[PDB]
Amino acid sequence: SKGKLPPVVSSLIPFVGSGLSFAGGPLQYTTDAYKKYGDIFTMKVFGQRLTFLVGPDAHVPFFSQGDAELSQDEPYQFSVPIFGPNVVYGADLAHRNQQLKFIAASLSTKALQSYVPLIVKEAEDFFAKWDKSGTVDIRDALAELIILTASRCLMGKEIRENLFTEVAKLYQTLDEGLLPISVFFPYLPIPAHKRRDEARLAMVRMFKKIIDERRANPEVKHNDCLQVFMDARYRGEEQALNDEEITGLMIALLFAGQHTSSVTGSWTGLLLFEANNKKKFLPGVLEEQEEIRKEFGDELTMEALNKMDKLHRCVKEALRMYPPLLFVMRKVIKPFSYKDYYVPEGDTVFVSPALSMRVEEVFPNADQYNPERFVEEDKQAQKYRFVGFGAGRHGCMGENFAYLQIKTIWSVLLRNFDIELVGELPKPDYTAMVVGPAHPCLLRYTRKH
Amino acid sequence: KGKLPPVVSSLIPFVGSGLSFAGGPLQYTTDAYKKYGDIFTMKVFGQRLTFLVGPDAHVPFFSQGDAELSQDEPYQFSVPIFGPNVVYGADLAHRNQQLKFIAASLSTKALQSYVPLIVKEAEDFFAKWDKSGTVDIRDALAELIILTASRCLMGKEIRENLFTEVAKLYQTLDEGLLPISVFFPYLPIPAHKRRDEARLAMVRMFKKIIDERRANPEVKHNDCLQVFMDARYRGEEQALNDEEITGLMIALLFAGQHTSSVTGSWTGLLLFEANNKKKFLPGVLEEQEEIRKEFGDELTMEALNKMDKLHRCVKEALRMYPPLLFVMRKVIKPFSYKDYYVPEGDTVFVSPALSMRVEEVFPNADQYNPERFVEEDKQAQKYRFVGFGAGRHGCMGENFAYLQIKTIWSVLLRNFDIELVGELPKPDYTAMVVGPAHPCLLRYTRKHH
Ligand code: HEM
Ligand code: HEM
Ligand SMILES: [Cl-]
Ligand SMILES: [K+]
Ligand SMILES: [K+]
Repeated sequence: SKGKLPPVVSSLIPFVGSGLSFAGGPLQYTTDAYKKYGDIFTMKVFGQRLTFLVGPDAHVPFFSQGDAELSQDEPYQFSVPIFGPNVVYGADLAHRNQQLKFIAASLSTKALQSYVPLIVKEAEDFFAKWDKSGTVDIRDALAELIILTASRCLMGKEIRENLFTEVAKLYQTLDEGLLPISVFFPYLPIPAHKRRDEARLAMVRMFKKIIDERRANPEVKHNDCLQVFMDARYRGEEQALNDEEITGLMIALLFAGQHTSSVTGSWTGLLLFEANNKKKFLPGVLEEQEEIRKEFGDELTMEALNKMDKLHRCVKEALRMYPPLLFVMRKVIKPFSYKDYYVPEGDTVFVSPALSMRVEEVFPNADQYNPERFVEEDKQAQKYRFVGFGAGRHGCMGENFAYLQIKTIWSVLLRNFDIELVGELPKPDYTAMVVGPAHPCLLRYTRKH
Repeated sequence: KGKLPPVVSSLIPFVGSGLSFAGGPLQYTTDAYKKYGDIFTMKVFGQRLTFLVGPDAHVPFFSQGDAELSQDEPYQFSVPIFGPNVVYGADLAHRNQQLKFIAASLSTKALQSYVPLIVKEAEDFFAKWDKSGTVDIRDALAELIILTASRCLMGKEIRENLFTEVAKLYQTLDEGLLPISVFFPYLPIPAHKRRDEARLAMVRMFKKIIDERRANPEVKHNDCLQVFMDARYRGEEQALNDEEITGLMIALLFAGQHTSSVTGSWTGLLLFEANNKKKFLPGVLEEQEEIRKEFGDELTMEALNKMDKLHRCVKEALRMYPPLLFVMRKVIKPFSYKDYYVPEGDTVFVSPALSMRVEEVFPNADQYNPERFVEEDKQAQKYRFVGFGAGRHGCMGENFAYLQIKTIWSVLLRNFDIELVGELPKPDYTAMVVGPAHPCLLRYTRKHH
């Protein structure tokens, strides 16, 4: 008599946990919860339980288990239309695990040995272009260098040299496709998603061409991830990876490595040149650069980079204080116990590298910049204290690439310019999934004789 | 089979205001409209979101009142922006009175006094421009609209002495409105917090001005602040306190700034697109010639009120690109619409965007045709055009917005030849108010003979 209900279009209940990456940086809030309730606690949002694990002990059930006990599928569902069909989190475990091993081959110690001269030259040529003096937003600059370097190392000479502007524009459109809504409704047909999908298709076409040329000229042999991906084969399967899968592995490596590396490289300098940090730590860093030039010569090689321990510790301490990924997460498949507690099937568990690395019993004076704290850590064997790169079975495969990229950046900058922080240390910017220093992150450079 | 860790918080927020940050799901909603008709429901986390499309279905939305349809839940995000006991943070008794105060500040009478101030600001602003150049019209109109509002809303003292400081505080409040802020307005993240501190500082700024004006009560001030200082609640001798007065000003900045500047930007971006220019510019310029013939050169209220063809150019930008994609209400009392029933607890939506592309209302709705409004304005059926809403909570600033925007374009059209650089921009859906995506470039040349 009153009437019937209108038609219901759909009834959606998305996974809420991925939303924490777009919550505006609730570190103080979650830290207050940790100080009051201890190292394991739960928030419920829309009835979904989100269970946080803070510090090295609580880290264990998160990093020590594997794919049978903890799932990455829901947390990374956002990435499926970004990387493409049947790539990584859009692949079944059988195929995904193989793809992760192809990626591991491309980022192996051996692969890095061949990339380092390319990374070094891309850096030297980049900073050559700079005037006798000036100012720079390093977050913007390093983002430019790091996409340049990755086009060379990952995508190969043909793209880097001919099609760089084209490929950086495509990557940029993909990236602009990842919005807060995107982690709930990855297939929502909004304009930024439509533009993401077009860009992915355009990247597959660009790589089809290169792959096809290299197939038709198989004598040649090439120094890059693309080559590794063209030579990969799944167990029991005659065929190479198709064009969509190879391109998808490349987009995955850019999403994993571009903003993470550029922001950490940005914080490393922003923190080192802040006036009081600079007085205490810049002397050791410059001195080390002098001793290394003495022992290994002036050219920058893998061997010299591997001994820049003080520089290494400046990067690492930037990462400890300002980790680019505030949360990592998993859906609980098999319940577990931690101290007197049970964590049920269906919870989403979290580790915050930001929270866990401000724990005062782990890292004394957690809020002070002290790169030399790592001298003592190097003696420690307790697992999961430093977790900026994650850990265990899905720990960062790019960690050594990132350290080489960042140390190469700051070795070339330190050798060629004298540097000062304009203004106060930036604050973090919580606008995107990857957290970086707020614009402006201005530095002053003058060339040094 | 065990003990659950501490649950520190369980929350089920209102999901409806999330639509404003969903990246512009116009085609999604349009497709639903086409499949299911003029009333349909989407459920998200079990919350029913019911959409009403076109003039018949708009009737329940715009004709009902506060006992039937509530603004409270939808606008709860605004309470810590505007401050305690202001607008959507006040009870109805006081809220209705505050809207009556706002209405007094925006009446024909008050606008007569504002028009010479608006005109002076625009004329001076564009008088600073070079002989020729390019400009981002969105950035430029945003700057002029905030200057102008500082003078008309806030008074000569603030405009002439404290412009920079108030604009910064306003910018900080704007930066505190994030997607997460519409679900959790009191979440203690750094942007909320900076927001809270900026609001307090604006109250301190206004306390000084209000105290000085009260100490010199014989000085006449023409601005919204004087209207709010003279306001009284029925049965209370005491004036509005300083937080309330500041709150009303902040609400008027949030209501009026981005809406007016994006609509001002689209007005020219559309009019000067090559094809639209060929067709509609000659009549617009012809009109400006006749107005100068009849009224001379002064931009008076009366002359602006005769600019019908320009008025229609604004109205048509607004029709095609409305700055608020959705308006919404929580259903307090169930209602019938034709054969349907809408239950208590639904959130009802009207999209100005979707409704003004309804082809039986607006033929060739995708085409720019300002002169459609010669026939449309003769239509008697209610709620065909809803860019400024309608009914009880319909836009109070409409006439101010049209005065501001027509003043802008009267100054620009008389002094410059203008062209669109490149393609018409696409809408940018990254903020609650939608505008043309940057770059929004116009090339200008000063007129000569
Ligand atoms: C400072 C820079 C970087 C940081 C802070 C960082 C951080 C992380 C973190 C926290 C994870 C853990 C994800 C999880 O458990 O769910 C991870 C995984 C990964 N990272 Fe990075 N990363 C960085 C640079 C890079 C670079 C440069 C690359 C590639 C070129 C890369 C490739 C990967 C890959 C492939 C994984 C997945 C590992 C697996 O599932 O087996 N990362 N990274
Ligand atoms: C082109 C410019 C503008 C557009 C398109 C616009 C549109 C709208 C819309 C759609 C609403 C309805 C909100 C709802 O349904 O709940 C609204 C409300 C309002 N607008 Fe505007 N507006 C504009 C400019 C302004 C300006 C310049 C001011 C003030 C200076 C203003 C003040 C208001 C106020 C106070 C309300 C709330 C009215 C009430 O609750 O009674 N608007 N506007
Ligand atoms: Cl969807
Ligand atoms: K365990
Ligand atoms: K200019």
